[PDB]
Amino acid sequence: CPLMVKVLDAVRGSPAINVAVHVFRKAAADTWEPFASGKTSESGELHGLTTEEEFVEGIYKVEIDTKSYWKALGISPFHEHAEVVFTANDSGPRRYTIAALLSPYSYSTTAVVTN
Amino acid sequence: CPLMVKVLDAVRGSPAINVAVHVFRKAAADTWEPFASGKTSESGELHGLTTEEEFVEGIYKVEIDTKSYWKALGISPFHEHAEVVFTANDSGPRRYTIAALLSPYSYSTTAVVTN
Amino acid sequence: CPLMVKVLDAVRGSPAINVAVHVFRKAAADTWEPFASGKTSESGELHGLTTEEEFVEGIYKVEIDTKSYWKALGISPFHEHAEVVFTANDSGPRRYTIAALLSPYSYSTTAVVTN
Amino acid sequence: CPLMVKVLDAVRGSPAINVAVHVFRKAAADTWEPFASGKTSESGELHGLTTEEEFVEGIYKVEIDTKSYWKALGISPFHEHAEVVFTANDSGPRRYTIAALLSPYSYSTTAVVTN
Ligand SMILES: O=C(O)c1cc(-c2ccc(F)cc2F)ccc1O
Ligand SMILES: O=C(O)c1cc(-c2ccc(F)cc2F)ccc1O
Repeated sequence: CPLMVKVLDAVRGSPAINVAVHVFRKAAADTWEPFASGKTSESGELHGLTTEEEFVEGIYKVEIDTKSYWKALGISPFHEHAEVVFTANDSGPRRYTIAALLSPYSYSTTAVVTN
Repeated sequence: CPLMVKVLDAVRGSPAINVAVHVFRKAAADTWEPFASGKTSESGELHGLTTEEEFVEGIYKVEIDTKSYWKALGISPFHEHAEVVFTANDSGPRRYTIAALLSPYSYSTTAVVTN
Repeated sequence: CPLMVKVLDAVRGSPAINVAVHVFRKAAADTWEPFASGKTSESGELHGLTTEEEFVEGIYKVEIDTKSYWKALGISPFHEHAEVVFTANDSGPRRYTIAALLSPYSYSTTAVVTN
Repeated sequence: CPLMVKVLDAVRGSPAINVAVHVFRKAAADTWEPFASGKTSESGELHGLTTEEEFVEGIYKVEIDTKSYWKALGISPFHEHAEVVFTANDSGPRRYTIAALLSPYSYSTTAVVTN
């Protein structure tokens, strides 16, 4: 699993469950093409987005649908979504964990990249 | 000044100086139109992006050019840039400060909205 | 003002107002002696804690009374307080800003050190 | 495993390996008694600190030795350590993950609490 997304809720101290995630890959025409999508599990994790074969070098955008998450909890948050844009696999295949920690008016994102 | 941007460097414990910032407004055609831009000052702040008259309700994107910042310091970063996407709402007089704290493999962003 | 404290609220997107802050200096007997204290202002800032003459090199602890802050808002928090422990060094003229961003189950702290 | 500690490095985008962690529990005499200690693994995680039987209700302090970690990497960081102080098990037994994300002049900590 070369690309995993993990989302946590800083208000409740819990995984952020059922968060929609959309991944895009930049195409030669300077356009974002849909690449993979899913929702976080009860553990706040989203596995199985892609395979080593399909996850080639490129610029990828991970959009985490934070506004939909907060609204379902009755909170009107500031951001529309969190976007994580990065070059992947430019030095060869790597495994990427994109983690996000969410509050209504703030979020943090970190990448853990392993060989 | 209804919209200000402040950027900090978590590696050096300093304002992030000379960081390029581009602001876009979402247009009816589902496209990002350039709205304002600048570079952060010696205090890490970018003032004067817009006016009360021009900063109407809508969806805005603030792109912070973090990759160039780390490259100028000789540090290998993860993200292409940091993107902050939000709706501006007329809920009474408001000032929006978009703050970002930068590390090579992580960033956090918060909105401070005051009257 | 060589030492300033700034506190933000990541749930409301606002300065954290009326937060008690206590500063201690490490004494030779491996004990924390009270040094300065106050409450954050309407801007979330606490100025005037010390002077250049009194703020000598040493180990300092800044305790931010986060639990009382969340309790006043009716939100159940995790931490008893946030603690920031650091050495102050005479590396030339310096001003220290200790910033903290608060959520019920998470906080971040950064030092901005400027000349 | 009712108490686990996870540490990440925001400069390298990696687990923070070999980070020393000391846990203390507040005793009736208003004193911190040593409770457990260990070092993070190659995955940045520290398991096996305590048992359900020994991890009773109380106020606990988790000290993460961040300064020693950064110095071994040739970085002089701002903080002496990160301290996480919290009441545990006051509503019955819970499982606690204390996560910390480290940069030289900044850190963030979050708790994930599950039943
Ligand atoms: O940038 C973030 O999203 C972030 C993430 C963590 C964190 C990382 C990994 C993990 F397993 C748990 C966490 F809380 C802790 C703090 C933080 O700011
Ligand atoms: O999410 C962020 O960008 C963030 C910002 C701050 C911060 C905000 C405002 C300020 F004047 C100083 C700061 F360190 C402190 C911590 C933090 O995580």
